[PDB]
Amino acid sequence: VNLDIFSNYQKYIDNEQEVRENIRIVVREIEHLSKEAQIKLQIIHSDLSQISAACGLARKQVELCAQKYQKLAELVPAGQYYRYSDHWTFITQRLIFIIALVIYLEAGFLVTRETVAEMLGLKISQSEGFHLDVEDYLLGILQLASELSRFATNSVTMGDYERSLNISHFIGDLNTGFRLLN
Amino acid sequence: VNLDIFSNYQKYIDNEQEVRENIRIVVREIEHLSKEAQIKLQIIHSDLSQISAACGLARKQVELCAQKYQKLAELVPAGQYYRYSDHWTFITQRLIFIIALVIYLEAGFLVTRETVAEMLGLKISQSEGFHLDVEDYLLGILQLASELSRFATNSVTMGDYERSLNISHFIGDLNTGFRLLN
Amino acid sequence: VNLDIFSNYQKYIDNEQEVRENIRIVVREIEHLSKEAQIKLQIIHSDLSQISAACGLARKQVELCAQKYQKLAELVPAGQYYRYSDHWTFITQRLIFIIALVIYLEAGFLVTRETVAEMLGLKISQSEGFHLDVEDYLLGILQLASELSRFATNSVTMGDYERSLNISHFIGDLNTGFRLLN
Amino acid sequence: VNLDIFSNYQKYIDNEQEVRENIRIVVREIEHLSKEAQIKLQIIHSDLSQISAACGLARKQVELCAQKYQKLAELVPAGQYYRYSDHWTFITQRLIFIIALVIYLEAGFLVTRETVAEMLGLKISQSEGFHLDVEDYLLGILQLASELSRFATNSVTMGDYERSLNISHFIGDLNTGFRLLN
Repeated sequence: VNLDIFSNYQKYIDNEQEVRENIRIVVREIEHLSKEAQIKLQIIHSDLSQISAACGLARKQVELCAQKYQKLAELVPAGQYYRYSDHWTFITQRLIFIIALVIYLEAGFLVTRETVAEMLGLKISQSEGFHLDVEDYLLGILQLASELSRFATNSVTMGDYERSLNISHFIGDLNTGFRLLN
Repeated sequence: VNLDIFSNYQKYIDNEQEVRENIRIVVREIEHLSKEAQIKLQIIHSDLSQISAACGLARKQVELCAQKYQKLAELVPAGQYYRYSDHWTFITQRLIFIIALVIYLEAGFLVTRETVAEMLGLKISQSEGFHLDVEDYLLGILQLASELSRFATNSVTMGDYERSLNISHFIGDLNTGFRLLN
Repeated sequence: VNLDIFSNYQKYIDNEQEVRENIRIVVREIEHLSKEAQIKLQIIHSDLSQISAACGLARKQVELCAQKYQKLAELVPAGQYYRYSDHWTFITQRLIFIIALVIYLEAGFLVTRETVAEMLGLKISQSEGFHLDVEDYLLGILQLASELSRFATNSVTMGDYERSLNISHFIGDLNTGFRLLN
Repeated sequence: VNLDIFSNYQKYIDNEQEVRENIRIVVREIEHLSKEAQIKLQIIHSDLSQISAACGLARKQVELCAQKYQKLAELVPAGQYYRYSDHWTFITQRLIFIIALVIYLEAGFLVTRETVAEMLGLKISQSEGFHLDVEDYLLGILQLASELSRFATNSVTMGDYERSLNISHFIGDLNTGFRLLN
């Protein structure tokens, strides 16, 4: 029954505290930066002309927090990504989403994971460094379908019927895409 | 410490297990008749010509479980509707949904709470008898707007571009309706 | 699609926000008077001589919020007790607990539901008026058995071996009481 | 919009399925084995003489599933413990608990993490192999306090007062132990 065995877990528990503390800080920047991209991209729902303006704005915020993922990547020790990966999972997914929509609005195709990683400045695999997880990518893409679902509908409201129709096609391919999996 | 205020609670906790249980049996059937109505309504996504036949069979279930909500209404005592409502909330919502989908397919307008009641054999207000809550109505409709979002897409996949565009107008208007609520 | 069944629901959803909100204000105070009663009852763990003084101050809060359950009872309409009970369940349970701890410290026997009512200014049964549910009583007691488990230990830490042994007899009997329930 | 990008995630999603599948199988053995240790150790609450019999029984089950953790440890790839660590976290914690109680019943002191690891045949650190996590250890020990809380009380019921008193002392040291942390 030694307090001695609780004594030297005073230093571990204390240091883990402070690791999780800094991870939480950098992660909360990226949240804030992201959020302002996400808010601007909202305008597509009401002013159609604004797309180019919002995509350039989004694009710039992404690059602003590709830098933060650099700082984050060095606070994560060794091979212990999935110990803390909880703290940046949601954020990463919203970003995948943002990029995917930006690239759809620009060129009308689905961004590959590789590119999302490249734009964010992260790796394609576990091995060579702080990476971008397939499940995250897939879940971000999944948000996309739901967002364009809304956009297909506001396009009819803003009487751009032809566009609304295309959106629908694309969402169709995402759904077939997903059923390949289930 | 008296082992008797405990003896006179096991006779209550027993009695309650029975009420709660009989409530469960009835719902489990409503649970079952609706799932079959909803499973048939599935087809509208793949073979547009089945709409009529599907709407027939849905409308037949709905009334076959307006009857079950009968037996259910005579198992809830006094004014304890809300003490057990947890047991049939989600079930009711899905029905509102089915009915609402059904009338939409048929006449292309949004059902009123007032009718979903009539069709089910429930009262509009608490007073009168077993009733249909305004909150459960709106989440029923919230669900429809999501299911229509899907159909509007699959409509593009089956090449009924004209129809897809209509569903969107409607979804469009439902959103205006919800916005007016916060 | 009618934007008016939506206009006549915002007047309901408003009215409900108000009921729900005023229910919240009253509880938040009961929430506050109890936490202070419970925060004082803390001392029994560290300085056994304070028991009397603590029990005094607890018994003073309890009655100071038998009054608040007054104002609360005139905000719940009709027989919608269970529609809102979610707002005061956890609060009530902690009170039952405090009172039950209080009478135990004083006379060393288990209070009956019947008294916790009287002390609070609630009725035994649904009929009569705003009431004290049998389930909330038992979880109140379940809590006491956990809090006594602690005290029984701290009693060993302050060297009142005789007392520690008594608390255990009591906890012992409460378990027999609960076992008789499943 | 390529199905081609969903096509080659057919093989990853498929392989991860099957990894998680086998991890889930070995993990479910250890659950079953554990459980029967946990069930036998229950007798301490009623027949005091049985301790030696239960501790030997527990001890044998532990060694039986130190072997399974061997099989599990090779199904976990590379440095990806914390990817799957969710599947065996609870199980590990119950085991720490079991060992800790077995060693308390035998010799009356608190098992160090090192020993629990040694008995289970796992490592003390991240680095040199499949390991036993400090937080798990700590949470298992935490179960212990709650279990002995019950045991302190049944000892009074079986009129072994002197023992009940010791238990309480020990629980006291666990609590002081924990507050060093909070």
